[PDB]
Parts: sequence; structure tokens; C-alpha cells
Amino acid sequence: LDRVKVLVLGDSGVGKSSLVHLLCHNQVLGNPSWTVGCSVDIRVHDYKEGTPEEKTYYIELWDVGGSVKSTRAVFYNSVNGIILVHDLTNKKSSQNLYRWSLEVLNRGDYDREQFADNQIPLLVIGTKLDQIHETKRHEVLIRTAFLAEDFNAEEINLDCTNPRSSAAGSSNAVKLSRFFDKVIEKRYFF
Amino acid sequence: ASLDRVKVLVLGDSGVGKSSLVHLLCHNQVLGNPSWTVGCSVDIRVHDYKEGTPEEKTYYIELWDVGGSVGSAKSTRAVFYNSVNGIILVHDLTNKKSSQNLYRWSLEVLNRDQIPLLVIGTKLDQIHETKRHEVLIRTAFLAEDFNAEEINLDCTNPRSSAAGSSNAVKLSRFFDKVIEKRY
Ligand SMILES: Nc1nc2c(ncn2[C@@H]2O[C@H](COP(=O)(O)OP(=O)(O)OP(O)(O)=S)[C@@H](O)[C@H]2O)c(=O)[nH]1
Ligand SMILES: Nc1nc2c(ncn2[C@@H]2O[C@H](COP(=O)(O)OP(=O)(O)OP(O)(O)=S)[C@@H](O)[C@H]2O)c(=O)[nH]1
Ligand SMILES: [Mg+2]
Ligand SMILES: [Mg+2]
Repeated sequence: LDRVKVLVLGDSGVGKSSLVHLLCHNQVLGNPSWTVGCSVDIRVHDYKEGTPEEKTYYIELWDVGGSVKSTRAVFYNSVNGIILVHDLTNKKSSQNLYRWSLEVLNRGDYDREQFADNQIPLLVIGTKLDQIHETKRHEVLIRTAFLAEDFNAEEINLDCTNPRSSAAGSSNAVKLSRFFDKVIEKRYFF
Repeated sequence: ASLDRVKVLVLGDSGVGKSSLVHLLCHNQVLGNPSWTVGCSVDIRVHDYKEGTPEEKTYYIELWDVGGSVGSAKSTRAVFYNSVNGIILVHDLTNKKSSQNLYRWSLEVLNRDQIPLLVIGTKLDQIHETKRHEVLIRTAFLAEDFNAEEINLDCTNPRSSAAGSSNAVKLSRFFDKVIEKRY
């Protein structure tokens, strides 16, 4: 049906618009401004690229600009995947992903079984990796791995302002493509 | 609320009032703080299809304000025009050229996808009473050329789309047709 909706959720200022621009254009968002309301960009995605079953899909990235009233629940309809974005320099943004994710999966809590049972693909992306001093890099990656595990989610950590963070063939780009393939599969080829 | 997705494009020149209109349609409140819309903005109009009947069904109607200009060759935004169930064509009543460009916007979509159309003129309040006659003649031609209902309004007046108003009846009928012709 070619239609795919992926929410991009996280606290204000964590880098959602910068990430989406990188995912959709392989270019850094040079002039980021405060996102008002819901911004949508489209990633033209080759499903199963390189295979005889290769098929192009338009993946909508819905960049919701709210904070954890309940009027943004209307944006959470018909969701096929969720990207949960946190700022690695800002532990509070990481904590709030427990609220961001529940806000969709229900429409200050953590229920491990709710995430064992959830079928909507989840991807946890930590931004501003470049700002993490290497002495503390190890500690933040351990914390972030446990975060991905709580959500039963793949994790990617990157610098949204570095085009090599998502350059073709890179480890990040492969994980991103795998996530988008899973979104498409669970909506259609299930 | 239905899980079916309903997509309405909101097209028109920059600055004609698209964000103010969308915000009024989706929130029944005036956009107090309008800024230059960067990229594609989406808001949701919650619409009760067949309200009052045993078949009443709620739809989330996506209003996609894609943006851009009809002077480009850019024009990579064609992927935003897929799976369209309706189009709102917005022009500024004080700006005749924005009305002429609606002919370009419509062709740009009908080359890059009968989709229901609604033609909305903004800034009615800026129309001097002397020029009201000329502006009604012009907008009737848009309605006829696009085979569309037409609404002219002031997006900065909250009552311009209030429930029970003639404008709200036309809007509701348009959204019914969007649903009836798709989803
Ligand atoms: N160094 C570095 N800066 C980043 C990174 N990601 C985002 N930024 C910067 O952080 C600021 C916020 O980025 P932005 O993309 O606007 O966040 P946002 O989540 O969209 O913010 P908002 O719209 O809810 S206000 C910008 O100045 C941007 O350049 C990153 O990975 N590394
Ligand atoms: N008097 C009056 N002013 C209006 C009306 N509609 C919009 N405006 C004003 O016109 C200006 C532009 O409105 P806006 O809603 O931002 O247009 P836009 O098409 O979204 O502009 P852009 O995002 O492409 S830059 C705003 O100052 C707004 O308050 C109207 O019906 N009457
Ligand atoms: Mg933003
Ligand atoms: Mg605007």
C-alpha cells in the first residue's frame, strides 16, 4: 500500500528535526528553528534493497513538537513505528522516553511486560554523541544500552550534525535500514 | 475513531494564510503567533462522519500544508502528494495573483499524485465594501473552474468557522465528500 507512518518523539531540543532531516536528505539541518506543531518529512526507502524483492516505500516521519496536553493523541493514530529520541547530554530527556512511549502505546510509569508484548517497532536514538567527553562516553553508553533493553528496541547513538552519522554503508545506516524494513514488514508482509 | 487514514492537501502561495486557516479548522481558535512555516506542517481535523446516525464514525483528517512555490524546477515535493483524498486551495482575497497560482498548484498535484476540491479565500475582512462585488465574481469563477465549493472568510475571526455557521456546514459537507469518495 506504500504508506508508512513513523512517529519521531522526544523532549524539545533533543535534535528531532535535525535527525529527521538527516534521515530524509542525508544532509545536516544547518538552520534549525523551534518546531511548531507537527512537522512531517518523507524518506524514500528501498525495502529489501539489492534483492529481487526490492520495492520503494514512502516512509513518513512525523516530528511531533509537544512535551510530556492530551490533544496530541490524535497524531498517534495508525502508527507503524516509533523513533524515540533522547539527548545524550541530558539524562532527563532519556528518562522522559518512558512517558513518550507510553503516551502512544496507551492511546510516570514503566511496565516491562507492556514492552515485551508491544508489536510496534521501536528505535531509540541518542543524539549529541559528539558532545560526550570520552571519559564519560563509556558510562553513558552503558546507561543507554539498558534503556534500549527496557523498550525491547534497537539503539543508535550519533551526531545529527555530522553527515557521516548516517552515510551509506555505515553501521548506523545499516541499522536504520533494518529498522525501516521491520516497520514495513510488520504493517504488510506480516 | 477510524484507523483509516484520510489526507487532505492544503495548497496555496506562501503567506496567503494556510497555517491560520488550518489552525482555525483543527482547533476552532485563531493562530495568534504565526511564523514562516518551514517544511511540511500537518494538523488533524477530527470529523464526525454521518453524525447523529447509527453509522456515525469518527475520522482523523490530516491537513497537509506542504508549502513551496509554483516557481521552481526543486519540485521534489511530489512525493508529498501521494494518496491524496481531498485538496483545499487557499488564496488571499487581497492578492489576485495568489488566486491565479491556484491553477498551477492544482496542475502540479494532478501531475504528481476526481479528488474533492474546496476553494477558500482568506482576508475577507481586508476587502473594502466597494470591491466586495468584484471579489465575489472572481471567486465564483474559481468555484466553477475547480468544480468546488467556495468559502471566503477571515481566519483571524474565531466565529468564521464556528459550529452551525454556514461556513462550517460547507466545510463539514466537504469533509463528508472526502470520506465518501475515499475511506
Ligand atoms: N553537536 C550536536 N548538535 C545537535 C545534534 N542534534 C541536534 N543538535 C543541535 O541542537 C539544537 C536543537 O536541534 P533540533 O533539531 O532543532 O531539536 P528539536 O528536537 O527538533 O527541537 P524542537 O523543534 O522540539 S525545539 C540545534 O541547534 C541543533 O543543531 C547533535 O547530534 N550534535
Ligand atoms: N486580517 C486577516 N489576516 C490574516 C488572515 N489570514 C491570515 N492572516 C494573517 O496573514 C499573515 C500570514 O498568515 P499565515 O497563516 O502565516 O500564512 P501562511 O500561508 O501559512 O504563510 P507561510 O507559512 O507560507 S509563511 C499572518 O499575520 C496572519 O495573521 C485573515 O483572514 N484576515
Ligand atoms: Mg524541531
Ligand atoms: Mg504557514
